[PDB]
Amino acid sequence: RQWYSFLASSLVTFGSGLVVIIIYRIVLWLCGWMTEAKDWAGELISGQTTTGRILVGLVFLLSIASLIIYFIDASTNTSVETCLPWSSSTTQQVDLAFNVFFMIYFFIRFVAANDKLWFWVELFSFVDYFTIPPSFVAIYLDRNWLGLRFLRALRLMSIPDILTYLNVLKTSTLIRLVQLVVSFVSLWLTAAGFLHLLENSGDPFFDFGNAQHLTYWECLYFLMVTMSTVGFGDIFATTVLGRTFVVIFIMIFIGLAASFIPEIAEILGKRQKYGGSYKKERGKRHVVVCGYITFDSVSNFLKDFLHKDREDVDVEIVFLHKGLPGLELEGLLKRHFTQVEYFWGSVMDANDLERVKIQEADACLVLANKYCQDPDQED
Amino acid sequence: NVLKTSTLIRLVQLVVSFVSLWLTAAGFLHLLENSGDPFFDFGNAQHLTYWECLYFLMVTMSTVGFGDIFATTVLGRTFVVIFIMIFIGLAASFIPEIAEILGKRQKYGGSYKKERGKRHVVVCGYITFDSVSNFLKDFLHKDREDVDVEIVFLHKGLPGLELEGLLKRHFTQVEYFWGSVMDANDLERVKIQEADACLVLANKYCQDPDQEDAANIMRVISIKNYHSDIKVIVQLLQYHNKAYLLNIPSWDWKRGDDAVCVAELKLGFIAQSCLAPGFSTLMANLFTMRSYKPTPEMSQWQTDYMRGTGMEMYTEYLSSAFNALTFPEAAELCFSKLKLLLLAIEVRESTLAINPGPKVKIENATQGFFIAESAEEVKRAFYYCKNCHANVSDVRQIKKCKC
Ligand SMILES: [Ca+2]
Repeated sequence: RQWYSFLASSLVTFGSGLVVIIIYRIVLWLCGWMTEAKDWAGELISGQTTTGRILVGLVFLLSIASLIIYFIDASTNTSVETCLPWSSSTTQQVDLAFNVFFMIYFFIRFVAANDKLWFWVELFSFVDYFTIPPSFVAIYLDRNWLGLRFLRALRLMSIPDILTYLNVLKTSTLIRLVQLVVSFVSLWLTAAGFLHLLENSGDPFFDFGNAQHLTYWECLYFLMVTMSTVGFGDIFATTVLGRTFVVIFIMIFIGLAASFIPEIAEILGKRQKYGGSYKKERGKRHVVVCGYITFDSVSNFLKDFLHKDREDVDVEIVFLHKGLPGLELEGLLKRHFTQVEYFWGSVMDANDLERVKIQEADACLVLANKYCQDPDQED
Repeated sequence: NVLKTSTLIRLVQLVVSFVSLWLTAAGFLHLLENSGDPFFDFGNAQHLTYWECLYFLMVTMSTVGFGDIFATTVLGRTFVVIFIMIFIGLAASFIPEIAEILGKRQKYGGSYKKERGKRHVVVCGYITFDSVSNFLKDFLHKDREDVDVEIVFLHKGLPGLELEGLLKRHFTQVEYFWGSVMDANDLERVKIQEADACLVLANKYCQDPDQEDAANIMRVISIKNYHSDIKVIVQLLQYHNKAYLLNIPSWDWKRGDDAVCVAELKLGFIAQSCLAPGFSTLMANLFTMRSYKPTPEMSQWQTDYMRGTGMEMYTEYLSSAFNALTFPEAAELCFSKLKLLLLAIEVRESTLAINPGPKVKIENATQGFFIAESAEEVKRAFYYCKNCHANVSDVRQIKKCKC
């Protein structure tokens, strides 16, 4: 019966503030509470100042704390709605303590985003519009509803902002990945919450009689087997709204087959295989070999350098080259791995010269591409 | 003729030819299952809704195939087998190609909004993470005066991830817009008439310096063509091209326009170093903002050098206490009491005098040129109230006196 009281509280919050913004714009169009506040809120929400930095990291951490309470709510009980006396459960109190802090942070933003129609419609404002009012209805009404509280899982997309404002993610590929991962974990968790709501509520067209009691975890599973286009149908949608949402969701997540899983596999595969350093034993000598390194040049070199007719000296050979070895060269290096090493790098870089311990090296050999396009450039 | 753009007609053609065919096939499958098969006197039949057929066709087009709904007439089935062979073929174009077209939009469209109190400068030409970071690091440096100028980038390309990160870190006083100073609409987007100055940066590592100069001369032409009175500061990679600019009918050196020529300056500095070895490293350090940062793990000579690199050139009005001093005793007074080195003065028409002799005396509101660790240091030469207040040796004490 009573559920619409929660959702209506969200809608009147959105609508009343929107109408206030419109009549304010219209009154101006007929016709420190100054730009200092806009700038002050700006830096805060941007981590210029240390206090801004603390506040923004703490908004991010409390967003996770509220999301975890939604997982505890979705894991426990059975129904999407129950008439719990408001004071009784500790989890419901401490979620309200996070909820008021998000409401405070909102206004702050409002100030930085300068009391504007476009701001009042930005995604994270809706996340709040739909979370803050229902938790306040739950103070007045001795009842609990899971009621779109999953939307907090969108605020987890602050991670790339937090890690770039605090500036720990240095590399372009690392920011990209983390942006891909977090924008995939959000949306996946978010859609599982929305499907869980639609199936467990049942359809309004059928007086909520047509309903299906999924857990949130079964919705996560169901969305992964449909995102991957496997589709076992052991779990499947049965409300008409649910179904719909699945039809819409498929059209979105076939579109998100551009980037995501293939592009993260690309970036995560582009790492450097032959990083790291040589370790010099006291007894062994070594020589560093660089310049033109290839399977034919290395095999012609090794075949003479380690030949059986040569004296029984125990020199290790350390290759240093600015590229990944080919399969046949990795095979050759594997066959000689007892006295041969290869490292990615260049003798043009003093860090790579330290990696190969060039000071302790007995000699350094520079090989040439005898079949180059211009002998003078190779020299 | 409402759909102007080639990409818009293409998309709308893709969308509508996907909504048709999908709706159409749902109707045909709905007919075949709900009629039943004619081979079996219509006894073999399955009562789907049209909406269940739409759903069933979407989960088979996407190749998900739950099989919660599935075809059971032999005609239905057939039609599903044919339909799969069609809609695997329509995986060429459709969903990936509409996602491409819908993704090709412009991220950094739109316009700057000018507040009355704030100044801004427009920056264009060679814009990249390294050039922008080298520019921002000096332009917003802590040792610089507490001016509140906003920086508006205008460039004909999408910023790289590291540049979007840099722009995000400075978003309180930095903006970026897609466009070119060759287009009068983009000059309006950035409100160039209200801009305090425009800076044109150069690709110093280009394939041909003369083509990079030709491109920058155009820009300067295009900016001045839009509004004459904009102060334009332009980077040139060859002196032989500077002339061209001098002819543009509105380059007015007296107004502020300037052309930093990296050739003229480079070779110049090096020349001075022939007459006084080392100078070029004196001056180059003097014209870049840098705070001193002592550390462990650094030699005595490096700490002395580093302290020196901390100093930069600044300019400030001399206080009333300097009135009628000769320049040499004013400079002595700055070094001894203020802990500032005074090189030169603006002499009132306007001219600049370097180390002028005893013949020259400080007039009221004379602007001096100083070497100091920061703008906060040089303000002592403005607040200094003579023997009325300033008689205590911790220079830090100097602050704005009562009269
Ligand atoms: Ca300094």
